[PDB]
Amino acid sequence: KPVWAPHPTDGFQVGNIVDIGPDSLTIEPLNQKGKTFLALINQVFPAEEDSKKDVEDNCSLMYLNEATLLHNIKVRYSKDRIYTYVANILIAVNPYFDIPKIYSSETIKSYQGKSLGTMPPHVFAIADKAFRDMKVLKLSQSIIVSGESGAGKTENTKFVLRYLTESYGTDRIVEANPLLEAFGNAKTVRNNNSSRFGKFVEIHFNEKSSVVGGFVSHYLLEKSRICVQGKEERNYHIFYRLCAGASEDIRERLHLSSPDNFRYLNRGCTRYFANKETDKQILQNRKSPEYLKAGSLKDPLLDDHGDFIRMCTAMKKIGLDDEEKLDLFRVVAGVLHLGNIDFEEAGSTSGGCNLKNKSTQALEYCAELLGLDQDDLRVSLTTRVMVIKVPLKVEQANNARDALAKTVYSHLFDHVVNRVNQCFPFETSSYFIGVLDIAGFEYFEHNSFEQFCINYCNEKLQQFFNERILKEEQELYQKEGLGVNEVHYVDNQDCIDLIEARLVGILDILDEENRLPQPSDQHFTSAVHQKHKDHFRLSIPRKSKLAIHRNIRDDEGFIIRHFAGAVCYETTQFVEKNNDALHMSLESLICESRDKFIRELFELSFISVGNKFKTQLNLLLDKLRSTGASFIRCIKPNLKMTSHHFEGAQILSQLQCSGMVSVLDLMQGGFPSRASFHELYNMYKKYMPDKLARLDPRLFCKALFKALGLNEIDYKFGLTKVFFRPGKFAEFDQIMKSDPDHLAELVKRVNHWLI
Ligand SMILES: Nc1ncnc2c1ncn2[C@@H]1O[C@H](COP(=O)(O)OP(=O)(O)O)[C@@H](O)[C@H]1O
Ligand SMILES: [Mg+2]
Repeated sequence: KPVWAPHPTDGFQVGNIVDIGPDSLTIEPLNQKGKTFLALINQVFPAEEDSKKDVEDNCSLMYLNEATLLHNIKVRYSKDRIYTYVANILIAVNPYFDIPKIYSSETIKSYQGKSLGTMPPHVFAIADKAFRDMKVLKLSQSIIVSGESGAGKTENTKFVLRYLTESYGTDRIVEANPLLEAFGNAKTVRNNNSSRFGKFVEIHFNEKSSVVGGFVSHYLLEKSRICVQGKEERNYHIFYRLCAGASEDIRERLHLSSPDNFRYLNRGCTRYFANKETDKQILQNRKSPEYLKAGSLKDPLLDDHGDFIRMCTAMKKIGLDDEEKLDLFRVVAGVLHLGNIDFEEAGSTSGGCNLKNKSTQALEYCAELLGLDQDDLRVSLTTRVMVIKVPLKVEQANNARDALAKTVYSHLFDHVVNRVNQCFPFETSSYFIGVLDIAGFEYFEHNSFEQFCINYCNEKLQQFFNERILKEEQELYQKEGLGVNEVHYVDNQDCIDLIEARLVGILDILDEENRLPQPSDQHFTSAVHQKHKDHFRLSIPRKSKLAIHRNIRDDEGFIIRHFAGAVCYETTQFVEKNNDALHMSLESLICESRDKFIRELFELSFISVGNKFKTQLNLLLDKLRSTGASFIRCIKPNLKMTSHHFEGAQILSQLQCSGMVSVLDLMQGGFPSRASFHELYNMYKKYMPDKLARLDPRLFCKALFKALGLNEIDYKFGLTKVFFRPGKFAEFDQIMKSDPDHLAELVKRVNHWLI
């Protein structure tokens, strides 16, 4: 009798239907006799009879729908059970605090070799199932960890890596994380430890299924962050870890000071993450005036001083020598000092510029740290070669300085990722388990090239999700004659082609612009609109429903009609953001550095960022399409980074946008485990007496399952394979186990049953 009906902030609320009208149901909220509200018929769902129970697999619910799924994960979350299955897919709700012992070495050991469902839902069980599938099927595997910014993708990715290396090893793969996060993570409004690059981490195994090494692929490091941030955000953690934690000897060698002293840090938040203890370990000369007034930033995970110490320990553990450590820090400090080089107008018509007299020290420190001559650096930032050496305007000098900073830092990040790969190499491997941790679809008031690339990535990955979860799965069910109700989808190749098609795609049109004598963002934007006037996925910014886009000219942006939502991209800076290469004069200044480390970072100048990413993404998709896939859907419970605060409407929105709601019936009515009658019969054959061997493979399988007490609630026979339903992984694993004693025992049971 009680049903779930909409609620503005909780998503759904309990009530009883008291009336029906055209396209409406009248709902009486539970225990509020007399009070009523209207709800659309299609927005009212049946509720589970027992409101207090919780199930480990949502497929176990009598009435699985968006409302009962939300309630089940809510009840579990209230009891610190953050992990729940939907058959073999895992839902992980971010707790925003450390739940005691759930990631301990004892917990890790408890998950080893256990069938899904034998143990409580956990990220370790997804990792173990991928390992078991890898070993049994002799097929590499991918674990895709998805969700909103701050949902827990990076934390769950780290739990998977720790589980696999601790269980199936003979520590560097785990130890590499603090190093990569130092250079590629930063505080954003949505996450204090936001990943500003995407990654695919592979753990490689030998023929005995033991760890031999790893490989990290990195994507789209955010360059804009290097030079300026929003007042509540920070630059990359490394800058603050260095300022908070460096010894006075290092501070002096690098000419470091409190973060408020650097243009590249001082528009963002200049405070450190610290607690009462670590704040006393940070020296007074590292603290900005805002830190001394407002106090430290608080986080349960991050600690700038503590993290610097842990990073140095990680560097030692991985084999990074003390010399390489200082080489990395010198580049980081060189980029900070570069940012302090300021310019002033020069010329009777302000056509040129000069370094401000106050910037003399910054020029000196920067040149010293980057191994450059002060004069060549000053000249390269204030003039342009076209031979002919002409003055730059102040705005152009600021751009040249910032371009050099962004390129040096991005090359340093490429160096760090490569150095980490060199710490766990392998000459050969039989298979791998790869973990994908990349940002999904996102949009803000202002969307630029960074959002354009991430949303393009999302179109391609969404297509992979559709092809694997819906297309391939249902084609198997249909071919096998299973009669599973079909879930349809609309393919997005038209959106992918708009962005990436050769010659006509937006990325190619943008590259065309970078190669022109006088590149222009406006010329690029007009070329897109002119080429794609008939494309239903593209529109001018004036077509938008929002007031913020009313002033955007046709050549100043474009709208992409992604199925996830229409996004208006402002095209200013698309041409500059699309170039990974430095101008020839800055490139030569940096390639000719006195410092070997600097020359080694760099060992018409144009490298397409868009097409570099397209090639990388295609290599990633080649790997995903050729491996088995497991999915973890991370959920962010609130926008306040707080524990025990479940925002039902926000969580419901994520469950809907992720596509999880659209597949609930397909997963519940699906068959995640299967084997052919032939492979089963062939495995048992040698143990069979004649009476069993004489049976056709399908008939032997039927006798085996009946003897073991299995029924239609556990399995269904297809044309060539047996299929096991959700919540039947343990039963399937028993049938599949190839140990001679185990096979002989099951045959003994079948022989006894048959009599
Ligand atoms: N299972 C977890 N246990 C403890 N804290 C967690 C857990 N998952 C996430 N967090 C917290 O949430 C923050 C954001 O998680 P994160 O993995 O960085 O998000 P994402 O990578 O999806 O942007 C973490 O820095 C941490 O404070
Ligand atoms: Mg992350």
